[PDB]
Amino acid sequence: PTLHTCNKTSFAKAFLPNETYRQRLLDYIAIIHQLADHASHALKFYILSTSTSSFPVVHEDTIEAILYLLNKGEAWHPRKEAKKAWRDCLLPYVQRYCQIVGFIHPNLRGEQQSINYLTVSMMTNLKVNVQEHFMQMLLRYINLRFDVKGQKQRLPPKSDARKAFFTRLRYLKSVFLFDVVPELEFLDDLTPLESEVLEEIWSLDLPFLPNDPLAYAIVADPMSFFPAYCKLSGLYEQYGFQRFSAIPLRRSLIQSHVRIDTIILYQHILCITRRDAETVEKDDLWMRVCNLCTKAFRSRCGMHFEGSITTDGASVSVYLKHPEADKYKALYVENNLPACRAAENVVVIDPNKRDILYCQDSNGTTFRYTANQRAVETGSRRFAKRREAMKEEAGVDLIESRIPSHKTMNLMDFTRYLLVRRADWDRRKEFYSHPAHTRWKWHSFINRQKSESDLISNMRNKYGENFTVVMGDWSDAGRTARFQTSSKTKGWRTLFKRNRIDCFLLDEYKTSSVCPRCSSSEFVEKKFKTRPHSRPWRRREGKIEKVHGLLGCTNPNCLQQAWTSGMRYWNRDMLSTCNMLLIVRSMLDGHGRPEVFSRS
DNA sequence: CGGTACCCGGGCATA
DNA sequence: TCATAACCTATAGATATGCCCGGGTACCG
RNA sequence: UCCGAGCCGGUUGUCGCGCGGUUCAAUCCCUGGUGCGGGUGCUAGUACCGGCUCCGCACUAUCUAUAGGUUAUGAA
DNA sequence: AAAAAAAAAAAAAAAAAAAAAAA
DNA sequence: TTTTTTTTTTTTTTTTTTTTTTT
Ligand SMILES: [Mg+2]
Ligand SMILES: [Mg+2]
Ligand SMILES: [Zn+2]
Repeated sequence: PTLHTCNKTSFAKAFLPNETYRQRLLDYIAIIHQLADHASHALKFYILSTSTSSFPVVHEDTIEAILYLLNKGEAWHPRKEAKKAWRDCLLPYVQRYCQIVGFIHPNLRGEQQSINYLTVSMMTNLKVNVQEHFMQMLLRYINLRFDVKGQKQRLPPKSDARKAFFTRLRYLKSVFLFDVVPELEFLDDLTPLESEVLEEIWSLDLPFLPNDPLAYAIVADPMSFFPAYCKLSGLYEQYGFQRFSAIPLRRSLIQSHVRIDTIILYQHILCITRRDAETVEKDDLWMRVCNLCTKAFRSRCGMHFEGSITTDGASVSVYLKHPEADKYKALYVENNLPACRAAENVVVIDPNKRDILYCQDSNGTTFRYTANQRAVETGSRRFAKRREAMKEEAGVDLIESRIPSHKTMNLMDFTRYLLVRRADWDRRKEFYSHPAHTRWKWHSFINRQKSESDLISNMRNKYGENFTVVMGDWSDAGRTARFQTSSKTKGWRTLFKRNRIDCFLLDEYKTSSVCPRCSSSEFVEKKFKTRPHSRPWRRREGKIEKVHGLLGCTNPNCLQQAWTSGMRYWNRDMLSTCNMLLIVRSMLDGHGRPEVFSRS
């Protein structure tokens, strides 16, 4: 819910021009960054070591113990019985990890706050990674082992004879996923390939709630599947499949944002005793370090700054906390017709890859937001070219290209990764210490914010200050197709919500396959024009590209005798938007979706 | 040389 | 197949108070 | 491995058109926007403003880390 | 006899709903 | 009653076979 919000600002503006305080901030975050970096690797190192006998039950204490051992080492003297047990178990491995990596204990004082944030954040990473991807990888494992891609090509489609494999797969999947209890009558008929897959999944020992499906169990207790997820990665490595990061690692050497709260502020920045700070208000204590009078720290929507920020030496994120905090199908236009009628103007958007947004209204005013426009305004490609050139000058590209894979689940393989990373850590650390790397992150945010701000401003001047957006439901969220490039599809819904612009979803079925002029898909033609490939590397290779954004209608009524082409050309994005307006117009009038676009 | 008593501050627990 | 940036998308969490005890100091016998 | 947008045509609501022409906009420094006031600045006239630009008042804009897919570079 | 350009057809990847035969 | 698979939808790309033309 709307209980927290953030306002990013630059390091110079956020903090007062005090050299001493600023230097302490940079030094403190650097130490915390190192602890987080090695802690994540140390956690994986411990898991890969103890997995030979018994898989550890990773818990918040496990991550906390690793962080404390890296900082204090044997000097850490926890009083809780549970934490003490982890200290003894983990101490031998942390010392061994330090020797391999050469890390020296910072012995930082008053790190309790930093450890808690890192422990909670890192523990959250374990839950989310397993929660949202255990099913994905397991299903992918089944397909790769059976080579479903090979079977599809080898076995002709739409043939009753070959339907047995897909029907066979369902029975196999149910047994593997424990949806159906295995029985002798079926196991005897398993082919050797199927039998091998059965044993491998059984070795994973998937937790399974008898009263709920497997998917529900993952959501209910995702961490219970962590032992299986790590062991699943081993199968990928064994068979050469594309490995996945079972255990998250903070590999990046660039300055990562470190949360700084009131407790950390006085202990490290002001360097004053706890009693001295307790006698001063939290807001007053911050004013001696940060310029709270600036725009970022001002309250919004009843949310006030509560002495919690994250900084990385170039940008500062200011968090506003609501007092009511925890203290540590409906979006479719069909269900929102009354709102659309009262809307001053309705704009239909057809998302695409090159044309991220293609907007049209009843007046026919066309507006688009292209990927090239975003790249130039955002400067991502400009930064990418500069970043690549800078690496070549420093020679770091040759170093990073040969780093052993960190996704390996083998102790020996992971040890090589640490040794290689340690071998050139100094040179790469110096290269990444340059302000440019952090500035690009901050400059990218400014450029991205301005680019979106101009988009809204341009749209408002194009269609009006207040308008309703009916955006197509198409989106490749998290599943970008091969080739092409990443594009913003579902993020525009949030952006419109932020700008108080109503956003509604509309089905795109047959929106790009019906001619609006005649409302018929019988005479619509596609993929009829061909030209040399637009991609320069493909063009030199001699490959040819087929025009996709150009459509045409051969219906005689849409034709004119003067044309030698014989078809009324239509732009794909323009054609889709026009059809959407027809769909919206019919729905508003109460006639529902046109039968031509019906899925029926 | 021996034992009591007071205070500050660091460090650790906990929801 | 691997590594290093980025763009997007999804998840979870987004601080503070109380207590123990070690070191230093003072005091009398 | 390269890329901006708007407009006039070849076009007929036509194409990553390495088709022609035409107007601006950013390549560095920068948290963004809306409104309500107040004030050095340059482009015309002998009572009046589209502009870009910084001061105070309000409102508004959620990020960090990890992970999946993709892109660029360096390696197989 | 040989080679190059353009048209035609197909496949690949993720997912939405809708219709169907089988647990 | 309930369920997983196949078909038609967006977007964009990639891939192979064939004929016509030129040499
Ligand atoms: Mg569409
Ligand atoms: Mg489209
Ligand atoms: Zn038509």
